[PDB]
Amino acid sequence: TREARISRAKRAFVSTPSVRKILSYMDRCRDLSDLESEPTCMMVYGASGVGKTTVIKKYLNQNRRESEAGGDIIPVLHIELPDNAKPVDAARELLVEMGDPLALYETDLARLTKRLTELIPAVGVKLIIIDEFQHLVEERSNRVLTQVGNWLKMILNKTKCPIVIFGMPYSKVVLQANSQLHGRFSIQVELRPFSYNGGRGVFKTFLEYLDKALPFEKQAGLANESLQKKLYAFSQGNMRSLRNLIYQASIEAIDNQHETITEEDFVFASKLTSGDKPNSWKNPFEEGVEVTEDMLRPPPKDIGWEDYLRH
Amino acid sequence: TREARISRAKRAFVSTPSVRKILSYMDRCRDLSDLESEPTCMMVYGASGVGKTTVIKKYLNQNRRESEAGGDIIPVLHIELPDNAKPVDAARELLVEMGDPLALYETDLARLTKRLTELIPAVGVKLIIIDEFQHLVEERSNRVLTQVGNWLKMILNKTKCPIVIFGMPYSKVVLQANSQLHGRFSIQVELRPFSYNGGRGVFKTFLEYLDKALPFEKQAGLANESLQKKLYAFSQGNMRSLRNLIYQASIEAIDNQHETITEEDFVFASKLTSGDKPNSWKNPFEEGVEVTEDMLRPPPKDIGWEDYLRH
Amino acid sequence: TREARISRAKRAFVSTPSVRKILSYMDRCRDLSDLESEPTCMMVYGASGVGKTTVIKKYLNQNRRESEAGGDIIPVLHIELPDNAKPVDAARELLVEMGDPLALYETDLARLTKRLTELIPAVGVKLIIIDEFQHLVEERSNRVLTQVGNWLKMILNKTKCPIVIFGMPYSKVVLQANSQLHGRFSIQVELRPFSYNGGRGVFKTFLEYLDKALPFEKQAGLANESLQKKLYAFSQGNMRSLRNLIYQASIEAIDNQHETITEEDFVFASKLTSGDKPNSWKNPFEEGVEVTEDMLRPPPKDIGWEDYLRH
Ligand SMILES: Nc1ncnc2c1ncn2[C@@H]1O[C@H](COP(=O)(O)OP(=O)(O)OP(=O)(O)O)[C@@H](O)[C@H]1O
Ligand SMILES: Nc1ncnc2c1ncn2[C@@H]1O[C@H](COP(=O)(O)OP(=O)(O)OP(=O)(O)O)[C@@H](O)[C@H]1O
Ligand SMILES: Nc1ncnc2c1ncn2[C@@H]1O[C@H](COP(=O)(O)OP(=O)(O)OP(=O)(O)O)[C@@H](O)[C@H]1O
Repeated sequence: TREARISRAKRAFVSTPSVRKILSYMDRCRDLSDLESEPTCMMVYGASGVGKTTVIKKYLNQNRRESEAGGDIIPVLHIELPDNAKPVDAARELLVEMGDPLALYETDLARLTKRLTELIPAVGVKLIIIDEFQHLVEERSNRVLTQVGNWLKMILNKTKCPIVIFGMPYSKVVLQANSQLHGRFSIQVELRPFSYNGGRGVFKTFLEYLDKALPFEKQAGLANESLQKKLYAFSQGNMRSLRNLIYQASIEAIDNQHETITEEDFVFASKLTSGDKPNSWKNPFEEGVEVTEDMLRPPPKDIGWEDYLRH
Repeated sequence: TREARISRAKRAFVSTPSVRKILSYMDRCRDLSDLESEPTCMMVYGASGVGKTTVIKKYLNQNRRESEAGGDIIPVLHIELPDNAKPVDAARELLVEMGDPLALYETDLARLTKRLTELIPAVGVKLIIIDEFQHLVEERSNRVLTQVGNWLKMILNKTKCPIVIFGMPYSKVVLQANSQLHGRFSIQVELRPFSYNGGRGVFKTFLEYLDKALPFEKQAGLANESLQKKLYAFSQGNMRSLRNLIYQASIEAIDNQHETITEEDFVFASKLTSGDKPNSWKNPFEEGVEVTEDMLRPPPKDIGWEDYLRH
Repeated sequence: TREARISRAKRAFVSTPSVRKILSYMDRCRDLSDLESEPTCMMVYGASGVGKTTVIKKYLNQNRRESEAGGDIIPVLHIELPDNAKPVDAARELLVEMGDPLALYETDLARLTKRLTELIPAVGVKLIIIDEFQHLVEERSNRVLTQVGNWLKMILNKTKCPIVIFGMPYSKVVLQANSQLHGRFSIQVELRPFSYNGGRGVFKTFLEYLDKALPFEKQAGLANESLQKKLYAFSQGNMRSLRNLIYQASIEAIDNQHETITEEDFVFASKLTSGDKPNSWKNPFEEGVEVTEDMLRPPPKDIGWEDYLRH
């Protein structure tokens, strides 16, 4: 099999214009603020499993590498607020990820804020990439905790730094509660999945570049009107499901060695990674079942609101 | 880009007569009280994102600079109460802000008040500026806590000093609860946003002075009946949204160098900072869409009551 | 402006026959009790911003000054109970006010009582004054806590001294609950605001004495049939509102120096102190409108019951 081929098969990153826009907006949002006046700020929406973490890692790799290699600078962070997050727990994390491992033994929203606001300029933070806000909305109850959003408002008033605050599109409610919290985070973005299935667009070139990035030296197997339609039929929007199917196909192709990912391992790959899909969803690969046009309607505008619309 | 141009592009402060009145009333309220008799006291209302913090910063810059440069005096303060504020938390913040970091570890509304009342005359405080009262009114429940109000009453009764107590216009309910605290703070002010859109008033001269403050040497582009109506069409009252559009528009003129902020960067800058706006609100810049007179009505009298009228 | 003029302008205290009655009754209440038999006791009702604290401070200044100048005697005490008062917290305040810093760190209704009872005769307390009974009644619920009143009964039974217990009139409800506490506090008083507005009464002589106390050398400007009714229209009962208007007027007179407080600064003074007044109230000074006799009806019998009658 060889570790490098499977490694490169898993790490086959190509950039959709949405990702390029987000990377440009991040680079902008970083370059704009001079760590003196009130920062510009930003919020990304996206959905459940599109590539938010991957975009953050891609940004971290190009940005933080050379600065971190020099010494203890770490210009950019990676935060992930816990389940039913409180300002203590957020600030505890903000400290934990930022160099110093101390201030987690016995601190209760007193001196941790002061030392965090004192050390942020000293260490040299130029941006904060917060990843998680799905937790601030409660699971059963329709209530949303504001304490964290207010604490973010206060630390943003105290120390000046751009904040990116990634979170599912139902997390908008978190901002809608507190007036100027909605007001402050003005610049806003959708990282929504692929809409059109027909081809000769973003999906076709994405699969073409992906097939160029795949480990097999016998050219692209995908980018054909017959095959592309079934891949969209399998994975509607979620790039996770698509990349999983491609990965499962690739490892099935290198196993009992083949030249390309031909129409024989896709049926197994599809049957394998069809656990997360609903009962209503149908597998296009399972048998001789012709893909239907009505099934390939674009993903709803309420794509990441399902968890919120449960209650 | 050059940091100085972008710094001066961000920091382009001009004073509307409302701000001048607040600065005059602040100067008055400080000059009146002689730290012996009962103080005159003051409350500023305003709304969510008009210029409350900026008015306080402008006052702090002109007042506190020369005094603070001398030594440990700090004649004026800046306080910001936490979410669901309690007298312990407000007093802890009052002490934490006042130089000395002690009385932070273990104090339970016992000796912190006595030492605060003892040290306030010693350091030489001439006025206090409390910023935030939105927290005292609960999010879900209609209840408003008066513990902080009675502590403010008690500390005002014990030690004599002017207090400015900023807070969004639904914060009035905090005063309306406690009969004395309503009667104590007699001097009252609106820092409400701009009303008229047509021109030849406060908005036109504000934009004209802002254009004179902008970094471009090729004169003013704004303050024209053709253009300035769309700026009011974009941002009804909130100066935040206007200044954000101006900043992004300016940034987009420095990037791929231009002479002035002409009608080409405004469209993308408008599309950029159209996240905080409601779904009902329409973008005038997006396409060839002529602004409608009915949309340019003045902002409602209940401008900062929405959060209260939710519940 | 000068500190002496503004100091004397603020500190312009003249005595109302009601104040003289309270002063006489308090002097009597002190003189009668010999710290051996059961004390005579007293309760003063008043209302919000009439002059209870000023009467207490006047009494403190005339009585305690000579005794305090001699040494550690402090014959008379000042207490102002915390919000949602408990016997431990009242006793803590009663101790920390009277010299001793200790009995503050760790005391839970155990030894503070005995040491208070032991050292009250030693230091030589001839009378006690509690400022507020609003805290015993809850904000939301109509329920009243008896613990503080029962502790007052208990400590009155143990250490026998006069207790004056000032508090806004619906505080009567606190005594209406506990019959024995009601029985003890027999001597009772209204410190009610000014009722008559016609002229040639307590209001005219009060204003004349105030004008004699004002800093301007060239005789009284007020106490005229033209101005008295307008001053009464502005401030119905509340002496706070009246004295605030007089103060603000006096400042607007000494600023851009005039000969006297003319009826050109009263419009600004009235406009400035127009925050705490309800929407139903109409400002007489604002425009050139003749004041209506119907609006100058005397204030109601339940003047300081509104906040209690809300629920
Ligand atoms: N341009 C791209 N080319 C190829 N694969 C991509 C690209 N962008 C994202 N992916 C893949 O899509 C998947 C995104 O998963 P990821 O965990 O980043 O999603 P997420 O929305 O952040 O979810 P999570 O809640 O797990 O953080 C990964 O398998 C990643 O490799
Ligand atoms: N006279 C002025 N000229 C130009 N810009 C101004 C002027 N006054 C205020 N601004 C700008 O308007 C904005 C005011 O934001 P500020 O933080 O004061 O709002 P706020 O009402 O205190 O809200 P919050 O504290 O909830 O964030 C800033 O961008 C500030 O630079
Ligand atoms: N005889 C008097 N002549 C002139 N001014 C007076 C007189 N008595 C009281 N005042 C003034 O009336 C005001 C009374 O304020 P004070 O703090 O005593 O109010 P209060 O009724 O005790 O209310 P609270 O304790 O709830 O604040 C002060 O401005 C005081 O100077």
